Amino acid sequence: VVPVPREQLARSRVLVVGDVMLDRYWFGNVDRISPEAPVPVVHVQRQEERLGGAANVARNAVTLGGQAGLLCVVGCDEPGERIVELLGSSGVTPHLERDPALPTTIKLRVLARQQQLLRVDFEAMPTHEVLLAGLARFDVLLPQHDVVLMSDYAKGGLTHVTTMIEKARAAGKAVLVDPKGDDWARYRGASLITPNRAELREVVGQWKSEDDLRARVANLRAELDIDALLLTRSEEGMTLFSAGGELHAPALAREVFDVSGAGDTVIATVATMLGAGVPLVDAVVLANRAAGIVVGKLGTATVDYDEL
Amino acid sequence: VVPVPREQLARSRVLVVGDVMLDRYWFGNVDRISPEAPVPVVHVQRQEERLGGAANVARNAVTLGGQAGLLCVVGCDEPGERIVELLGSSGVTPHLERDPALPTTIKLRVLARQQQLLRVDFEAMPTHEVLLAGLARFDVLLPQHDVVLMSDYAKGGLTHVTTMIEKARAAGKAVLVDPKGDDWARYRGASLITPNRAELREVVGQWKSEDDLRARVANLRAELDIDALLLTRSEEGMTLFSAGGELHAPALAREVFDVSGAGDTVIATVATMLGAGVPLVDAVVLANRAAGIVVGKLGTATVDYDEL
Ligand SMILES: COc1cccc(OC)c1-c1cnnc(NCc2nc3cc(OCC(=O)O)ccc3s2)n1
Ligand SMILES: COc1cccc(OC)c1-c1cnnc(NCc2nc3cc(OCC(=O)O)ccc3s2)n1
Ligand SMILES: O=P(O)(O)OC[C@@H](O)[C@H]1O[C@@H](O)[C@@H](O)[C@@H](O)[C@@H]1O
Ligand SMILES: O=P(O)(O)OC[C@@H](O)[C@H]1O[C@@H](O)[C@@H](O)[C@@H](O)[C@@H]1O
Ligand SMILES: [Cl-]
Ligand SMILES: [Cl-]
Ligand SMILES: [K+]
Ligand SMILES: [K+]
Repeated sequence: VVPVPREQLARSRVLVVGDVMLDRYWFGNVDRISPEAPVPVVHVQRQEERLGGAANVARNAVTLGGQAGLLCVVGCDEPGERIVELLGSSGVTPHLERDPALPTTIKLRVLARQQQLLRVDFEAMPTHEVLLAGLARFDVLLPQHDVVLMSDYAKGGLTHVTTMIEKARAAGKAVLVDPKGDDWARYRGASLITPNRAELREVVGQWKSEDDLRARVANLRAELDIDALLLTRSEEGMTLFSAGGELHAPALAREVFDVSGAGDTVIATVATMLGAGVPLVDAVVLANRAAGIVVGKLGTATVDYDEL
Repeated sequence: VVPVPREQLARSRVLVVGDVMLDRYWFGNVDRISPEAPVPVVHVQRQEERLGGAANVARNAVTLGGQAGLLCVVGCDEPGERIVELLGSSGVTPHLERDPALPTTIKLRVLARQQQLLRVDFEAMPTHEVLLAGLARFDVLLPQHDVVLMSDYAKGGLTHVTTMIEKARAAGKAVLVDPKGDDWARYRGASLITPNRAELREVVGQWKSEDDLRARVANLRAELDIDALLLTRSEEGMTLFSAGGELHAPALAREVFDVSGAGDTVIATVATMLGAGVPLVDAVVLANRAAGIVVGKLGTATVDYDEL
């Protein structure tokens, strides 16, 4: 893949819509058992914060050189404020609905001696009113972006994904979907869906060969009006199933240290590349190179254009 | 014990000096295992906050009808701000040194299905400068209180306890010490020390009888210039060892649900009573009645005057 001039990537406009998250990590020591319960006491010494979910997708898009808008819902709380701050220092243009009744989604990991003891989650469902308000922002934002990205984590932020996909594909805007759950009918009309092996199994069942997989993916795309499917297979790399044929990029990384934000980085890379008007085939290749860097990296991460 | 007119309790001035804490409780559900580690994911649904440590001691003093000042150190953070707020709504007169480099001590319990999975602690040592600043406040506050209470949790807030005890006993002010650790020489000159069975063992060793205990306590008080010792014995009640004789109050509560703030409530009750100019013997009795209520109570709690 030849270089795409930074001036060209800079004109790539990606609208990220989905479930925003704040990844928080508490590192501490465990020297004793609680006096109230047969459980450890963690004396926390340091904290670590990363943008998660759609936010990480969006920030991955800007580090490559592209532009990213973020349409999502947050609460009126400190994690929500932290996300705003982190979005600001990461060049992501925010478009945030605020639900005071909603807790900002935050994934808190607790660690000691370099292992997790627990994960603590705060999350809920945005109100009916708030979601319809975001849908209005979508109509306004849609003409201002070359490509739309749907980052789904089943947190409620994509309840109106179907209508959003229709509006965008009518506008000639390419639509990418990072899926969650098995009910995929909601994703119909998408230009590209990006599941991993586990996610695809719940929809179509276990394949018995590459042919069996190739056939199931083919059925899945016709019955769901989806143009292409990018299957991420970890150790087996990733395989694109488009109408113009297939493409397989073997896993370039040998050592894998942490797999958070892997999927985020992949779909973000393709989107930014597609927004820059580059071929889906090259977009898929670069997405896999990016995925191989992000894996050999602790916590949710990002890649620059040169690293590719 | 005959009632002490509320007008008399209202004139009881207690200076609480020590380690302030914020008890925080996260209640949630556990439906799955983390994708990163063989550990639970807690989806937290509700939070609970109580004043802890010296703060709980101080708030126990005001609910009985007495007055309480709180001399302590907090950080410049949200738990520190919460303590200020909770102190305000609980009538405790604050005297707080602020160390921005210090994390406010907060004890965070995580629960699901009504059991603890982990306790997360944030705490550190106040700076040399800050502690000496508090010592100055002590000299100013000392003439304004009838009795001083030292609530020790080995968090650094009582590094200058020895000098404080000297200053107070010179001023004719009664001094009470809720101990922590085994190095008790620092507590010398105190009017009353209030350990439980476990705390006393590390200092003097296991007794073989009441006589063996009576003898060890006697030695401990002469070698340490301490007037009286209040030993809290859980199921065995509590026994006062003063120079004017002994007093034993059997445990009045049969069901024990949570033991947090038990020790806090006991020493706080005695102090407020002593501040109101009531006999140590009656003070000890009422402290045990209060302890029997506070045990049949979830989390750190308080008692009113009538409940006694
Ligand atoms: C997530 O990636 C890995 C995961 C495990 C082992 C691996 O190689 C030994 C990889 C790996 C290493 N180097 N490159 C690649 N690229 C192909 C990809 N496979 C996946 C699989 C993904 O799903 C993660 C999940 O299961 O949630 C997400 C992104 C990619 S990207 N994968
Ligand atoms: C903490 O109190 C109990 C603890 C366990 C069983 C109990 O009775 C069956 C009691 C209990 C019940 N009713 N009254 C009393 N009063 C005597 C006291 N014993 C202790 C013991 C304490 O130490 C707690 C600790 O070990 O940290 C603190 C306060 C008191 S007050 N104690
Ligand atoms: O477990 P659920 O709630 O489905 O997802 C949240 C986490 O598992 C992580 O997901 C990863 O992909 C990342 O996006 C990361 O930011 C996030 O914390
Ligand atoms: O365990 P360490 O750090 O020594 O004490 C903190 C806790 O154990 C609890 O102590 C109890 O008495 C109470 O004062 C309560 O507020 C506090 O959280
Ligand atoms: Cl970040
Ligand atoms: Cl409180
Ligand atoms: K990573
Ligand atoms: K209690």
